[PDB]
Amino acid sequence: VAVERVESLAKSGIISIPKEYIRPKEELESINDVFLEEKKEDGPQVPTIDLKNIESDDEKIRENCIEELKKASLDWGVMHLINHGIPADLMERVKKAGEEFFSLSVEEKEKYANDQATGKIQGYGSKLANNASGQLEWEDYFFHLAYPEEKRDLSIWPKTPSDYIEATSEYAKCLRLLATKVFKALSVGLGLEPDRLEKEVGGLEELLLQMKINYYPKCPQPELALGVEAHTDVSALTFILHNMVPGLQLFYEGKWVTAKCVPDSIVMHIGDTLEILSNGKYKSILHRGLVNKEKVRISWAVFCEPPKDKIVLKPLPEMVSVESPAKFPPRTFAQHIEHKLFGKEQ
Ligand SMILES: O=C(O)CCC(=O)C(=O)O
Repeated sequence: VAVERVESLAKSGIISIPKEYIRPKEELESINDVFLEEKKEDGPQVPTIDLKNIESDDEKIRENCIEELKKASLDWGVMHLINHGIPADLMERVKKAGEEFFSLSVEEKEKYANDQATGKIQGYGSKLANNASGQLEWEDYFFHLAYPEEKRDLSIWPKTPSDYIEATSEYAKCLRLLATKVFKALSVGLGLEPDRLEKEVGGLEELLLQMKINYYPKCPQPELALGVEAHTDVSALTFILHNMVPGLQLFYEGKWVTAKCVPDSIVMHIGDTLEILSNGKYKSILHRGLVNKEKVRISWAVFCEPPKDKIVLKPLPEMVSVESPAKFPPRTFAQHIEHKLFGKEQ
């Protein structure tokens, strides 16, 4: 098998991108210049949610916060979080370390190569074609479990920069706390006990935090490819950071909306797991990522996922009734993932 990283292809001197990276004709019609799209202020915009009062002593103020979070989650399912409690310097340190790792040569990064054929999903890699089309996305990545700490395999984490492990682990611990805060607010939003949603996804002992650094090299024909294909996250919640280079787009009301870069914010997605549990109330929105020819884009996505086999995911009983039938049948996390593949594969 040949191993070709997009970064390599991006520096091979090609004037035109390979066929496998060009999207089908129908999809190309919706892809425009990300910088032009970013400028547009017409149409629905991704909501910005202020979490400053999420756990305020002032009941009225707190409920307002929770209500805003609930409304955005029920409508968009995606939002820019601000005053989320994660120190700005910590986020800056995480992004710096990520940029430094990817600044290494492809050859250096290959020392961390994952190996899907043997189940070693962690490490440096790129999406392998998984269906008849053979479609590929303009992206390279680094993937690894980040929390709980006892489940980590630190031996595969980048040794360059020297503080990768320190900054990343600190960031993971902080995100785990924020996740608990969001889960409680979302639980209350559904009229459930505060601790319900987090418990349903595994709690502190089984909920996993996976870190995926997405590297999008400059692309010569940016409008013919995608950094990330259109899809929904299967996680319960996803928290994302990026290097202030636009690219994220959301499929809202049948149109592709471009997310604007909000300083010090953290993008948060409601994932399939919460959408299933809430019986469709909280939305796991379809989204994709655009690349460009001017700047390298990098994003840091941490997926908060339930154990893959231990929990059967289905709408919670409180969310189902004769008038509100189940919008999803029961499936474990692993079975849901396979079912979505089965859909595209077929
Ligand atoms: O680059 C981004 O903004 C997010 C990438 C993404 O969709 C993912 O990691 O699932």
